[PDB]
Amino acid sequence: KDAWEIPRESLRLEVKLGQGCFGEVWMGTWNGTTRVAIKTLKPGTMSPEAFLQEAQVMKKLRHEKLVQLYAVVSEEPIYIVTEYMSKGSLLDFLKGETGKYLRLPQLVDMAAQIASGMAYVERMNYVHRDLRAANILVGENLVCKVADFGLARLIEFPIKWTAPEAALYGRFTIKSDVWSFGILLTELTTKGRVPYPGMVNREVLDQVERGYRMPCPPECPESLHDLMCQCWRKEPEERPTFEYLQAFLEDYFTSTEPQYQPGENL
Ligand SMILES: COc1cc(Nc2c(C#N)cnc3cc(OCCCN4CCN(C)CC4)c(OC)cc23)c(Cl)cc1Cl
Repeated sequence: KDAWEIPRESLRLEVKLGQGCFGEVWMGTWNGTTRVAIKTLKPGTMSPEAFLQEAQVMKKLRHEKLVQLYAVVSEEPIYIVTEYMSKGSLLDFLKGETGKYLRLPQLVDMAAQIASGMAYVERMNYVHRDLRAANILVGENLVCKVADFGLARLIEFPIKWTAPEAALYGRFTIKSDVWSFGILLTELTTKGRVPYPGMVNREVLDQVERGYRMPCPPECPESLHDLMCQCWRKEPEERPTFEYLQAFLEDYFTSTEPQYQPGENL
């Protein structure tokens, strides 16, 4: 065991946030001072080793725009402990009561933050492999953080968010994350709508390999849809870096859309 271990007794669960087929997620407190999120093991439901690989990844990654690992407890019951993101997933946020008030300036900034965290992922030679709005967490002041590193891996599957070469041939790279980032941009510009509306998984894969790409979202400026389409280039190496994405989105309203006016929804 390493320096991430803590004593269970210093963890107290309070408020339930969700369950799955491996355990649960609770709000809670740490050493009676610090608000945390705790992720639990339904003890015999899965191999605790592989249940903690999500923490092994989080130990190595540390960035302001990635959700921070706080501690692990490697003896049953088992926990992972992280900072607490007050507004939950970005997906829920966008669909929620606030989502409708968000306009393009806020959505591009959020996407800029996510790109910033992924740019870090990029230069660390990792791939996330599950980038999408459901796996971005939100705090106050519209802070967005990449989360859920379950499938994340040092570089050595829902087709809607996954690049083709990765879904078909298992070729996951930082460039298939770039693809997913392009899909995530349509989640932001639609306030959370599922991609490829009205298409089932098979139709998505068939159409995407046939060159089909989602059209420009209502009120989304074409320059932002260009960006999406660059993220969705057939050739992975011709997709932009997270470094380009971050800088492009940070400067967006001066360098690309200086004449932007708000409309009905964006
Ligand atoms: C601990 O370990 C892990 C925890 C997580 N997941 C979370 C992390 C992290 N990280 C941080 N913060 C979280 C906050 C949540 O909900 C906040 C309250 C919801 N409300 C919506 C309605 N409004 C009005 C009140 C707020 C939440 O809900 C499910 C999950 C969280 C992941 Cl993904 C992986 C690991 Cl290993």
